[PDB]
Amino acid sequence: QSPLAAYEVDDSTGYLTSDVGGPIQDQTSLKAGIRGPTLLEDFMFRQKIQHFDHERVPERAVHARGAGAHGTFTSYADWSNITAASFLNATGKQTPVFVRFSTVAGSRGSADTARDVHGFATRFYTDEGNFDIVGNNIPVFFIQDAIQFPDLIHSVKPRPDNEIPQAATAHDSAWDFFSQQPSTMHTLFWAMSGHGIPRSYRHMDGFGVHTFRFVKDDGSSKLIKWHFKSRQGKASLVWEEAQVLSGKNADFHRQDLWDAIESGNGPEWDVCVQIVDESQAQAFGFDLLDPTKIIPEEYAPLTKLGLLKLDRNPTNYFAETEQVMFQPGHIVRGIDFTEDPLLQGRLFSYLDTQLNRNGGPNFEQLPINMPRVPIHNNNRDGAGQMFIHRNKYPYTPNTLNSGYPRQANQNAGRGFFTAPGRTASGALVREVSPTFNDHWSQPRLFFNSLTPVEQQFLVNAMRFAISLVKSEEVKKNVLTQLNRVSHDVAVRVAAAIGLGAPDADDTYYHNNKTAGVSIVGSGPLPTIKTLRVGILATTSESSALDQAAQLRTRLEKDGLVVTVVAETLREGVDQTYSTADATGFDGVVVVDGAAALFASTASSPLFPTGRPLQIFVDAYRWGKPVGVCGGKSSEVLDAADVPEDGDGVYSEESVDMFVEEFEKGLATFRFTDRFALDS
Amino acid sequence: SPLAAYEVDDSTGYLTSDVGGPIQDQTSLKAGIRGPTLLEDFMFRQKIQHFDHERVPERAVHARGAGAHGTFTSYADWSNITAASFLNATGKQTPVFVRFSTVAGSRGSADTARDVHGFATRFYTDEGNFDIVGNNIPVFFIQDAIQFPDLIHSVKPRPDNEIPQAATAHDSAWDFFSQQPSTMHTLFWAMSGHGIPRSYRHMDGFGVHTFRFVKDDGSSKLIKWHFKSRQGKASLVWEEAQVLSGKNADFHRQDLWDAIESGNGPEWDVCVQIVDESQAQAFGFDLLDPTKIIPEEYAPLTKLGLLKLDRNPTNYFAETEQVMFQPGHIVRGIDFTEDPLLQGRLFSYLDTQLNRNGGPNFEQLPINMPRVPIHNNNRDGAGQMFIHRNKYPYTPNTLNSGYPRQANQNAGRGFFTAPGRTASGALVREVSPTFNDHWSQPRLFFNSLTPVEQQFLVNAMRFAISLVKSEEVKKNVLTQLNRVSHDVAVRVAAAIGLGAPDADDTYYHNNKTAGVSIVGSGPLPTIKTLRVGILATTSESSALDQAAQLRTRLEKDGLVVTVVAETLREGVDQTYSTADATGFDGVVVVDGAAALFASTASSPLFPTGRPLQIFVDAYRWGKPVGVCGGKSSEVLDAADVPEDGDGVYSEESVDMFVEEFEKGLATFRFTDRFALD
Amino acid sequence: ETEQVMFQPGHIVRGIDFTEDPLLQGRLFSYLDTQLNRNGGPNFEQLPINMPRVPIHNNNRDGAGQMFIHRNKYPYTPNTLNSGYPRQANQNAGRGFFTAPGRTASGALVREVSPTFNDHWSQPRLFFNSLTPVEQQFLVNAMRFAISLVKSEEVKKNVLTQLNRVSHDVAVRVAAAIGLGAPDADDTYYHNNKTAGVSIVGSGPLPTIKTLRVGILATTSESSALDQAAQLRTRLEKDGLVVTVVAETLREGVDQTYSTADATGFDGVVVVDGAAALFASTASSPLFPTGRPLQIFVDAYRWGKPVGVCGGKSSEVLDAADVPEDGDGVYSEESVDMFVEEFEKGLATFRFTDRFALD
Ligand code: HEM
Ligand code: HEM
Ligand SMILES: [Ca+2]
Ligand SMILES: [Ca+2]
Ligand SMILES: [Ca+2]
Ligand SMILES: [Ca+2]
Ligand SMILES: [Ca+2]
Ligand SMILES: [Ca+2]
Repeated sequence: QSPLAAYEVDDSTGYLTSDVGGPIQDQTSLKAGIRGPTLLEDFMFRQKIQHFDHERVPERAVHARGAGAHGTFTSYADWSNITAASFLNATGKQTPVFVRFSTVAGSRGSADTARDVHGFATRFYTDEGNFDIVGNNIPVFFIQDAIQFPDLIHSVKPRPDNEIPQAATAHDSAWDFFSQQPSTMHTLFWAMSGHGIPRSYRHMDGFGVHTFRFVKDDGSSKLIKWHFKSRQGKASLVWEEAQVLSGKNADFHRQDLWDAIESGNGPEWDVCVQIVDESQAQAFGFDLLDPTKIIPEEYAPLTKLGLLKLDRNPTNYFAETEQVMFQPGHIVRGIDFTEDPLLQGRLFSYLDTQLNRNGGPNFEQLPINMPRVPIHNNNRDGAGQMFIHRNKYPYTPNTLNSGYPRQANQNAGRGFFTAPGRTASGALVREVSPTFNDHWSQPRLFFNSLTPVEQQFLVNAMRFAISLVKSEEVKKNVLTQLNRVSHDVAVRVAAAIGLGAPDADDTYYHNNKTAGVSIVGSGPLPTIKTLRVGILATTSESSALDQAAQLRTRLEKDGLVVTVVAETLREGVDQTYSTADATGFDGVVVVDGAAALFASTASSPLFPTGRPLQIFVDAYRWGKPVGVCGGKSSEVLDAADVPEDGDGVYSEESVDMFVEEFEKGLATFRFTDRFALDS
Repeated sequence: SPLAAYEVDDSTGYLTSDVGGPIQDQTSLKAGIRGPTLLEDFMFRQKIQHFDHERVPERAVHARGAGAHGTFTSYADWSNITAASFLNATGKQTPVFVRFSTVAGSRGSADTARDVHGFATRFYTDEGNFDIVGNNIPVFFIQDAIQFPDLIHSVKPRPDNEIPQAATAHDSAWDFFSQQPSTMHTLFWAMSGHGIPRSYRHMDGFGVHTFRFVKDDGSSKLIKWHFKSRQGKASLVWEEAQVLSGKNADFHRQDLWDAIESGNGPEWDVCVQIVDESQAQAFGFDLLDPTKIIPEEYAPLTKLGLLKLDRNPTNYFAETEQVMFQPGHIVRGIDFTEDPLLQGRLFSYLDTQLNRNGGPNFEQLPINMPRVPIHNNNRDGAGQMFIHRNKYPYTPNTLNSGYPRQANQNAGRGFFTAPGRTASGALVREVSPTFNDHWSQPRLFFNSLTPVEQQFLVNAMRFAISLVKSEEVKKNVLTQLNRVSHDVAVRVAAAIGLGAPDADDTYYHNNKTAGVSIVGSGPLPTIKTLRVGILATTSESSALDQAAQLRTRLEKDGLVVTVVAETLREGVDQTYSTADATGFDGVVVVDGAAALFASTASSPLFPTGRPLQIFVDAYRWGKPVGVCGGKSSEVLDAADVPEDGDGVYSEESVDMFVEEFEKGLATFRFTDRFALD
Repeated sequence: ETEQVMFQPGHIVRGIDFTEDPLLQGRLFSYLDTQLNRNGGPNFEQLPINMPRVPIHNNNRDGAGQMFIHRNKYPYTPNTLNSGYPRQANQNAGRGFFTAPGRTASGALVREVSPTFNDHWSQPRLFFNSLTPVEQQFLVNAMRFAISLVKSEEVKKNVLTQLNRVSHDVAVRVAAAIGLGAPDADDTYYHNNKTAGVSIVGSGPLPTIKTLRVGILATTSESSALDQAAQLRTRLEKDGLVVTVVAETLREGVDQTYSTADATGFDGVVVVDGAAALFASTASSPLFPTGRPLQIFVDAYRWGKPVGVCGGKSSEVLDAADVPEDGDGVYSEESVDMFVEEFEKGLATFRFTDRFALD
């Protein structure tokens, strides 16, 4: 009775039919003789190849690369005291959800592990209509006015003469826009942090970005920010790992999410708001209409409203994930917009762009887009009309259908209503509020709030990206804008590109910090379930496979995903060295029984030269917990040049001691002492 | 410049709407300075509507690709074999556009996937557009076009989760291959170096199908198209291709774009095998079967002319994305064959452009327009650009004096079906038994590779099949491989912990054919455009001096030189942080930089061990590597590279270094560095 | 339902097959293709009106507006991973469609017309011979009307050349209206053969008069005219005729005003004699155009319809206001029962063809 159940098609049995139920074959063309030309009258051929010919639809203009899952939202309380929203109106109230995660710049097929902003779009199929929160993993946006979105996106997408390159943040046009449009600095700093390369969709947060309104039935309103706070904790890749992972497994994030749901480890978020009074719009030292600013948690704490859990994978990716069409216009009674000029223009874009993707106006009829309550309106006809409307008088006002459907409003049929306190006053202007003009304080706040090695990673990400800018003018302009946020950042970045930084300009410099934005500083992960352990073994020593089988039992107990790697497959071995890479693991364990594979002179026609040692060395250099289990453990760490007294290096004869130490390393997740800092 | 009439210049002027009204586009119109946005803001809505509607559907296959403009030059008057006007005079020039592609990946997927590749050529001929829509592999997976969706569904990502984008590395692909043995020949090509070509410039193009050449006298001959690279044939190694897919997803489009901008526009000899109609079933297989090659030993290549790509697009979307190729774009002098794969394609490419273009006037797009007049009674349709003067667009008419006139064999240089063509028999959905040998030609191909090449193909199969979860699919795969070669089945089986079935010698043989080996095609005929990375340091003025000296002598011979160091300055192209061995065809270390290669070396400016990793990766992937300056053993010992190794260079003299190294770049890969079973 | 219904000759079932009719052959392509235009996407068979009433089992997927959620994640043949489903249907399994096995093709691949198609004129002449004399006049008259609106003298000459090959008599009679000479007879394709079942005029009386439309022209002037109209309505509605009572103004038992009424609205027209006064020169009123009541009667008579006057007073510059009382399909009775019994025969005759002039 859910529109998805009714539309499920089972092909587990039966004879092949046309789309109109006529049994057919589809394996040989109809020909004038056994070596003859194909006949036009072969309808079986044409219906099949026409469908194939038309399978593709336009990719999303942005966030083209992504993956979705089904789940549930459960309210923690009756939130009537702050909003009329029905999905929040009772303790334990459950609403089905669909979520799609994404990058922003890359086309379909682009790697998940690009450095990019990420999408986090949540549909609540509420009992008063579909409500979408179309958010990002970063709480601030590049630009202050929706009319600028094509300029931003044209600048970060590939240069349009050759469609090169697919590196959003690593070409001239992107840094030209960033340096010419200083609003971009706050999101740029977030994108150059580990938030640009999250470990998974499950290990990042969701943000509505915009200030919205909570509207009560009495018509009063408060200003809110949405925060979806991950229960898996926060985690990043390191860049040099992200680049290899983009080649070895372009599907890493979609596969991570799919596997977590299949294993009963469906990811969870606390859905939260900051709530402040209308009178505080300009009280925090910036404008709450400005989507380049966060409200520091010290000024306004998070309230937990409910639990978001994703626990079911799609049946058909195309029908569900590709076709889901989100809109901030999908709003419900008890929520209202703000005069954020970015949000304001979004409302137009998402209704319009679905005409491009769907090719017709009836996109809300696709099962994934349908609501879970009756539809009563006078919308008619259009390509792909799937309803048969009984009301032959679809106009208001009518007597011939007894005045149905009835208007809904603040006082009728639980209508949506605009927050009745809202006003507008002044000239009809194309002018930016001077309250929006501080582009550099919050980037500085964010930078101050990261740990020293985290600041190094961000500087290194900028050194990497800006070094690939060919224009000396663009590079100069970039250092000018970076210098307004932090002289130190402009100096350290200028060092990698052989330019002089501008002289300190302390206009926007400050020492303030804010909790909750650091990944490095966010402490050990609250759970290690789903984390990936590579056990490097060998088929040559039956001791090595026993060591591996004993580590496997002890690690699988704690919900770790264990891969035993050997030269060849056999029972208890999951993967060959040939297909194995350190990007596939959160921690790597060598069984000392396999010590001979790590020799400088080790060679095999079954995997590339040096593969076993490369996995262990890559894992170590990328900051992961690594260890040798067995007794000649000290022996093998020398081959690797991996110091046995190293933080996050494990060397035990006992399996139980090895795992107990190693599992703490997985929770630590990254050993940041292995990364050099500027002097 | 061939599309110069459609070009729009925005180097000067004030922003306008699409209807030439000067406007702004940086701030929304609002009811007050902190007000909501007005619906009456047409500047906002026209700009965002355009943005909202930028995207068109990607191609159903070959979504990932890149294109360039060029010229075709005929070597001769080919009247004696074909009426084709573009081939009718020595030196006759015809503009071309080519698009290269992979097959399975979506439009943002890495260039260096393991896959079949497309090679589509449009000839804008003086008798209409002629398209050869070819691949870099001369045989196709399937014998009947009706099977194409089965093939493409099986190789594309699993439709519940759209995982994985590794076309040849999931259960569904190997399920199809093992149940549809026609796939074996193309599969063996895709598992060879032909699946990971070094560039578009270093692969051939093939029409795959037998076509006909038809003379003005109506007589016909059967032909195959072969576009033979003048750059020579080259592959990546898999271990390299995987890293390159992450470090530079754009590697093949950038290689082509750079080659054209540097005046190194790639060249192909456009060739044909020509055989008689009487030889359709004479070579031990059916020329209508697209899973079979004519061995060059049976029918030699005739060179018809030169294809040169020498001009990049102005707008990628308008030119490369919007180019709509069709095998139905045929000219007088060419005809089809009863190849059931070709027959169905003729339907598919006319139909699929309705999907991409969203309307029927896709031939009116600048890139799709012909360079000669259009005279027909096609009318109206969404996006009609033409304003037709003829108000009587019907035949037969008197009110337009019977224009346009019907063109045929005898009048108006009409296209005509080869008049010797017949059909005879039952109307059947039956496969010709002449198509039934799926395994001999796969064995021919395998037999025709060098021992190291054979190892690479076994290794590609071991990699891919080891990722198949189904034990029943892996067994069915070994049953099909075993019918091509027991040795291949045993070597693959060893990787996956299964027994190969007993030898089945029905199709086994020791025949070989020339021209299908990459390793066997000898040194490259040119090293121009090949990439030399010079690893230096800013910490030693003399390291930079060595690098500048090496640059001057390498650039003289047309090599693309990248000097790498810790930081950028005059004469340093890239930092260690952005550098990778996938970036170079050879790596040189200047001995002044030897300190960077110590196990102890550490910098906040690049990842731990990056300088030595570039050297070791380059060595391990078979590239020419060396140390210039005389002090070589610190670098070579840190790398575990032997000084006496083939393609390992150590010279004090820059001149002697470069002469040796340039020989290495021609050899291109040192195959003695790969282990054999 | 109606606008979105998407018909195809390629919608065929086991037990039916095509022929090599080159018109049919090309239709098979057109109707699958044209639905992409109308629907804007490839899933037009999923529209309710186009859906079948039996299960769909196939590997068609995706496309704009995809409504199905397919469970089968291995939509290729041949497969083992979905156990080889869906299975191939053919002559010997799963009730597959199959091409008629006796069908063959032989010869050159040709863009040539079969000479067996070349007689374009015998069958036109067969059709023309099979029409009644008045029916032949109607057809001549339709050609005179249409060809008289052609401006090109050359096209008009070419038309008489082709019509002449069917019938010299047709070419002569059409030529007379357009001021041209018919070309000399050409008897290559002339014949006197006839076939049953193609004539309308010759197909005899209608097998039922249910739904046929009777306009009763009355007046609000005379409560007796409204009483006549009411008794006529009761007696006509009993036999399933659709009755419209017409008067100057609406009220109980009046369906339409003279202002909206027209002879095209009726298969038969009855005037109640209580309304005789409206059928005179006098007949001016701000409630309908001058002459409207009589025009409905005169139009109905001129177009061959059964017409009459019920109540017994028929002459009263009523019929005399135009038409003959002895006319076939002209009725005059005082008795409502006798009037209706005569009138219903006239509705079954449907058209009185003796009212049209012949060449
Ligand atoms: C706070 C700023 C923004 C955020 C957080 C944001 C977030 C997103 C997300 C998550 C998606 C992908 C939804 C999915 O998975 O299907 C998306 C798609 C899109 N966004 Fe935004 N966006 C922002 C600003 C804008 C602006 C200013 C515009 C245009 C003026 C815009 C236009 C679009 C369009 C056209 C799409 C494709 C929508 C579709 O095809 O369904 N976005 N955005
Ligand atoms: C010998 C076998 C084949 C070869 C060599 C071949 C080659 C190609 C190439 C090179 C392209 C990309 C053209 C471009 O760059 O725009 C392409 C696209 C395509 N091919 Fe084929 N193909 C083959 C068989 C088939 C078959 C059997 C079908 C269908 C029955 C088919 C349907 C298509 C479609 C629908 C596209 C997208 C075309 C477009 O969007 O313009 N191909 N093919
Ligand atoms: Ca650029
Ligand atoms: Ca980080
Ligand atoms: Ca309102
Ligand atoms: Ca699969
Ligand atoms: Ca090779
Ligand atoms: Ca459309």
